Amino acid sequence: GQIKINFDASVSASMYQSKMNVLNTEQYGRAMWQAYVNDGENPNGNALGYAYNWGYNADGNPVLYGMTLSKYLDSKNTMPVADTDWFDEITRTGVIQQYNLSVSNGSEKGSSFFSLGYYKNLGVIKDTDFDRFSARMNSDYKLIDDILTIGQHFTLNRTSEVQAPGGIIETALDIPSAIPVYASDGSWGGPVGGWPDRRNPRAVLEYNKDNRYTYWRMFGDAYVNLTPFKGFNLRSTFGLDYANKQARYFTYPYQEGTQTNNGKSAVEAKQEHWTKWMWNAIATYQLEVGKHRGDVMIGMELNREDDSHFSGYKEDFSILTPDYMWPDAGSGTAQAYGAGEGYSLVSFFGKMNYSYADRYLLSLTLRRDGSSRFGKNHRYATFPSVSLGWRITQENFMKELTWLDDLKLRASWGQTGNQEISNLARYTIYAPNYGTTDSFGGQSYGTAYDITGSNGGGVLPSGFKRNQIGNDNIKWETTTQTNVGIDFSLFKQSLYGSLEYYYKKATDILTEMAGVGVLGEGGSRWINSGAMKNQGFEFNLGYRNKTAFGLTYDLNGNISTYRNEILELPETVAANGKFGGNGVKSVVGHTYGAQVGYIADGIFKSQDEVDNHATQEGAAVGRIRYRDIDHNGVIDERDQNWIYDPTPSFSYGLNIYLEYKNFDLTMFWQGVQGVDIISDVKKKSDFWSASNVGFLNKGTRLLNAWSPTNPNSDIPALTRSDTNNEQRVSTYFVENGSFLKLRNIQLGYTVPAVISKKMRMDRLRFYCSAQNLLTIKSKNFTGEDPENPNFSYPIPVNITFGLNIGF
Amino acid sequence: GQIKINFDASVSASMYQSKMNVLNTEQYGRAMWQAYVNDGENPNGNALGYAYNWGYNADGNPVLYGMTLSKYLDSKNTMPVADTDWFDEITRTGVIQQYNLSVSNGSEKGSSFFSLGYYKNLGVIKDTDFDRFSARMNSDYKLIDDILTIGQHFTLNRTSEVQAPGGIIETALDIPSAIPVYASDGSWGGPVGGWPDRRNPRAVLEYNKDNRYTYWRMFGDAYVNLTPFKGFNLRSTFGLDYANKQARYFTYPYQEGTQTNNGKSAVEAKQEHWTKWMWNAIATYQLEVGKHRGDVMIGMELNREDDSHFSGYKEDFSILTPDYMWPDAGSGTAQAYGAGEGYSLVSFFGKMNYSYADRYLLSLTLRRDGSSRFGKNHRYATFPSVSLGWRITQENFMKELTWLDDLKLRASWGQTGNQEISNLARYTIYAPNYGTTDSFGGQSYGTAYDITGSNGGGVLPSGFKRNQIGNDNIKWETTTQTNVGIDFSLFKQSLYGSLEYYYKKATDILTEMAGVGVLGEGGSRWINSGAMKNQGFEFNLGYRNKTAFGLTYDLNGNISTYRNEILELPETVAANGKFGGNGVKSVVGHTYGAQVGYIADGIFKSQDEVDNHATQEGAAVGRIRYRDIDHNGVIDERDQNWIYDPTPSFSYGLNIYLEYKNFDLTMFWQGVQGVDIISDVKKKSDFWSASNVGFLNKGTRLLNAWSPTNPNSDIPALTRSDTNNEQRVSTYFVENGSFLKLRNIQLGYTVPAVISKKMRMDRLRFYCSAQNLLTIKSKNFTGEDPENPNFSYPIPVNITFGLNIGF
Ligand SMILES: [Mg+2]
Ligand SMILES: [Mg+2]
Repeated sequence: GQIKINFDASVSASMYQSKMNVLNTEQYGRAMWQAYVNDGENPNGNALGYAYNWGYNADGNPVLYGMTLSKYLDSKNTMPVADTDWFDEITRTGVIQQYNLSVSNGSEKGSSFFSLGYYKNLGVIKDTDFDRFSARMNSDYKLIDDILTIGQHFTLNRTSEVQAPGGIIETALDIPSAIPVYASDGSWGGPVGGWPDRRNPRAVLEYNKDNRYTYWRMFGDAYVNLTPFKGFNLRSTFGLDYANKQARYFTYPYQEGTQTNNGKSAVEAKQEHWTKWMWNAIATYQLEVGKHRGDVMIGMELNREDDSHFSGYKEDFSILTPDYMWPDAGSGTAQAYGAGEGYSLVSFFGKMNYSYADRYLLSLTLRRDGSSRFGKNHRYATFPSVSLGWRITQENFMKELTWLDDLKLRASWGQTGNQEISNLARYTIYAPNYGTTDSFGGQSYGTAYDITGSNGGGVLPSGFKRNQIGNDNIKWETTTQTNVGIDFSLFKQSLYGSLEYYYKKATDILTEMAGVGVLGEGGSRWINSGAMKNQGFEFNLGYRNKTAFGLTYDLNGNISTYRNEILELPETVAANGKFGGNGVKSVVGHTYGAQVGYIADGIFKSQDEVDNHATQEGAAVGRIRYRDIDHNGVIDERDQNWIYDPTPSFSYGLNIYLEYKNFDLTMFWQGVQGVDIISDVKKKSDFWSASNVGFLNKGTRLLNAWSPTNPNSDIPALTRSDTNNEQRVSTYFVENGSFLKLRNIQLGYTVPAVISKKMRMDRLRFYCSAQNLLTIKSKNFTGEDPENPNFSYPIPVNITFGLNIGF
Repeated sequence: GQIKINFDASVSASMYQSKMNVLNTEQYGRAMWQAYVNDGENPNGNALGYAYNWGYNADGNPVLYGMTLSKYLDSKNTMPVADTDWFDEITRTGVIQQYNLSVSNGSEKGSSFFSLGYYKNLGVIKDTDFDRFSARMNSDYKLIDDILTIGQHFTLNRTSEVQAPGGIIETALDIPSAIPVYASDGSWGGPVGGWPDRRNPRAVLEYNKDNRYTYWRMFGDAYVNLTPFKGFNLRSTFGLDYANKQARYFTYPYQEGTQTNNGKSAVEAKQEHWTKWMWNAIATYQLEVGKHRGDVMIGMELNREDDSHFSGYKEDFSILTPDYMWPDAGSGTAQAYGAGEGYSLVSFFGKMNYSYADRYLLSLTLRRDGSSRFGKNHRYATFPSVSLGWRITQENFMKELTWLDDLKLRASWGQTGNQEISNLARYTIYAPNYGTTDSFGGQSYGTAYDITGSNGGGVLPSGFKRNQIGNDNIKWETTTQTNVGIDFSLFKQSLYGSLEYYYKKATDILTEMAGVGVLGEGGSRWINSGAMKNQGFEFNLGYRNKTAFGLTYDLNGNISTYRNEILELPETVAANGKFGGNGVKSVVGHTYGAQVGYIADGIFKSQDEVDNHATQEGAAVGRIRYRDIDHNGVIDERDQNWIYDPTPSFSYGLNIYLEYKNFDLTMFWQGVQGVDIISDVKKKSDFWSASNVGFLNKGTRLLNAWSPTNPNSDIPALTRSDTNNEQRVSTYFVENGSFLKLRNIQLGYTVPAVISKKMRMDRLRFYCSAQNLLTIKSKNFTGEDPENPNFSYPIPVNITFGLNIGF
């Protein structure tokens, strides 16, 4: 019988703390010089306009005395030489702001709830942004007071956003610092001459800045609940989730140095729809007879989702503005795209709960799930569970232990299914694919051909191509799971804890698996392939207690270990290497994702060390010496072994909570100890040449590369050629990825009601919080963030200020 | 403090009662014969396969003895001769079904409402249908009990429909009965040879049957209401109306006799969006001092609507099914379409109500409206009103008249604005229009041209074309309105009535007005053009009374008259004829839509009657004699006068309501007396040749056309040529369109609560209703429905059965 009102608001800041340091224009000039003289080549013959003052020292070893650079990169003086920091140029402080206002009404014969919210992100990446209006409104109505009840939930979201382009950050670390942001006039800068065929990342963002989608989503449900006698309940629910995304993606002409669009201009008007509806019926019966308590429940749930998308594309526009650029206004050619897919799910289920004397618990569970992603012959799968419970401390013989409030012992066994696969997983798919979609450097795989020799100017004849081969025998991936647990609490709920042991084993694992080469186009197949096992230990422990000095602490920890192992694999998949082993060793009996590769044994420091080692092709002074695993006297494809295991030795987490003088302080720490990580980062930071495209910007670790002048370094000598195949899977790319970081720290003041209800307001609280602030890494880790070792940039820190006023 | 529940359900039937009777295969054969011999032509030389046995009578006049027809229409025997009734073939009984379930909850501190509804129409036209799911959910919350209130309304509709093709019915009355529905095998029938180039209407529906749109609409509003002291109120409202329509329109190959697609196949995936948001603030203050009562109110309202549509079109599909036919799967050419438009409205307003002694009322009103459809120089317009009231019977001197409960006298004066015009009304619009949209028989008006002589096979150069000429001086259409009223009630509310008099005059009327020919492409202009006046009389009268014999009657009538007149018109518009006068006389001083034309003076019955009449070109025996209005001795373009006025002499309406033994009977009658109507219907019913396309099916009135054998008939002699220009605007097409019809009759039983609350249900009512059942027309009207004289088909009757159970 109340009416309650909450209002929450906050503003957040997001700032990139660090990044992979990449070479500046002089360091880039120094590095290329070193890679030149390391190869006995005239460094003054470079294609990039650097002029080097150098010579030989007293021991006859290249030393760089000085270097000059043109004012402009090109003879025509349209592009000036720069020292651009591209990462700082395309990033900025993100700012987030949220406001939520809620109201609820409690009444004898019903209830109703209402929320309005707003959320605006100006992303850390320039020319991006995001906003979400939201409204939720729910209610219930007690007819036939307490035997027939009707209700509803509903929410409604409008979202609009300009997403960044994929890989925008990495391409900013890739483009050299000599290229300026702006040309000699005010146009967008770019590469001239031999500089990399990579466009201006800032200019790419500006050209992206108008590509904004508008996303509308509603989802709710309506239900009736019939209670015909004391313990019985019939409930039916109908659900609906309809969203639609709309956007225009604008293509504008560009011509920035050698980069060019010709004069292309186009617009694509994209539309997407997703409608998902759900229905269930459920019958539950509870009953209590002195000691015995029992609950039964049966149900059913039909699910459907229908998807569809489609677009219109058209080229050539007189006026390069969003106002002008609609398909009606284009004068060049047009393409029309679009398709749809869908899936349906039937679900039958039941449960049975029983408890003798709040001392012995037992629960049973049974579920048939059916899914249109399989043929009739595997459409349904049935999954049971048994869960068992013994509350020791309730037992009579446990009377004597007063320092033990609870000691529960649970043991479970259950199966669940995996079904997340393509909606066409089971089909051999032939698509017409005439060749109307963009694609890079070729690779249309179009079926249209000028069979007459016309040279075009019309509809070509065309046909069909294969996208995948079907599977008449594709079935559910089944996971059988077993865990036994011991949770407890001692003293007077001051020392709570739990010790669990789980053993999950997956069977008939589902993967889209590619095909063999000679089978050719569209050989990919959706298959059930082998079995995995994952068993481990979890052990959470807590300590909560006040100090009677004004302080409450509540310290909650968690440490876990797990080991993982593949058990069976079709012979073809094991040599393929999908699950690990890199195509040289089968990963059966090893952990999922473990890798075989060469072992990097340092750097040859003398020619004698080259001759004194098994013969290997690129072996030379300054190169990486790779180990002769089998001792045959040559380094070839067999000189590989297991060199990477993703299994951490353990993973932990500790949560500190303090209340004192109405202040409150919270810290969330999470750690991972003794874990291999594997990365390509080092191919950009440690090599001038470990890359298919030349003259890209590289990391700053290069300037400590190996040299006669610099003889005791892990980093191989700079070179313009990867003759030694140092891009080979090797321990050079495996690093100690152990870490410990503060996910969140947060301090808040709760305003005492003596002063807050001043304002006819119950609660009023201010909080300040910070995410991803601190990280402690291994010394021999050389990346940015060990938890995400593939990235050359970290997660940005967030500072937030907020209030939770509450009437 | 309640909880209330209504449930309404009904099923309706819709059946076309009558239609313009069109010729059957023999009547069509008879008619063409008559038109042949009437022209002294060998009727056996027709191009349609009829063979006629005929000759001359005793007086030497053609008489048809018999006629035969092939078994098949074509020499190759693929199309059999038929007597198809096409109207019966493409129509059926429509059935409608609605179900609505509502629940509301009233509580001290708030309220909430919830409705679910369903509506399914299988239309009277085959291969059409329509359905609407709907959910409404509203609620309010009394914070700061009765000074600060928060609320919300929201509704949500999903609609899906296959619309009929435009003019499907008329084309079924147009295609001759000799063409069969099915070919000799099971394919779709069509015309062969000389038969009209019109496709099979049934086959058109089947090809349309999969073109289904899916329409989602939500609209609601959220408001806060602040009442700071006793009479004051601040209210703000935010509103939102977002709908989106989605569809695929399928083009399938056809080849039915001479009708052909070649082998065309295509799909168009169309998308539309309409988002409309609204915001207002309003401040109201009420105050009462003994006799004086006064109310003031000020406010503001911003409005915006943004629209956008776009599609993708693609030709050529291997599999002619909706499952297959998405743009991705097409192999032919593609087109991309789409655009957007929008408008915004600002609105400032105020009102002032005052009443002395519930004897004298006065209200004032002021509103500035601004609209982005005008330039800054006419953006806003200001509108006032004065309304005045005197309650006579409350006056002291009116004490003596007991047979007079009320006698109110009201008098008003106010202005409102018209603003419904194109969003680009004020612009000179150049569109690129390359020529990518379908168009009939040419008329692309594309700007693309093969300027090089290539003959195509590429993007052509192209340009811009004009759609309309702008108007720097376009302004609001203003309507000044004045009405004085006298409403009353006598005895003891048994004889209620009202007598009103209104005088609305519009100024600066807005029309898209075309341009002169020599100005050419895109000469259409949005202009303010002249003034109109519309003044009339309304007089409603009622009589309600029970009988004390178990019967209540409540009889409510209405009779109205109006006369309309144009006052000023730019000289160019008056000779144009947009508002009337057919380009021969100015309609100034006449009613809107009145027409000048020739006067049809019967039918020449002898050559002497032809010579004895002013010389007119097509004059011959059996033709229409047209009057020599000016007596110059020739019939030419001056022999015209005013021959049509749409003003009815009056229009009435009577409503009967009866309650008796819990039954209830309702009849709604509406009439229009003494009114001209004007129609083209007669060109299909009365002429073999009053049409640009030959050999179409015609009405059955032809078989009473004029002939020597049939000399006393209004209908001119059948002929293959309209030499006499009987398609000229003439009194032949003007008819007495007076009518009286029963809009609705309805009978219902209300179940007495003695038996209904049996079921814990308050009210339970059954009703049966019928729409458009009866119509009484003028004898000298020859169409189907005088109220809609352009159509050759009536409005179908609806029988409905329904219940209104109410807990
Ligand atoms: Mg070896
Ligand atoms: Mg004349």
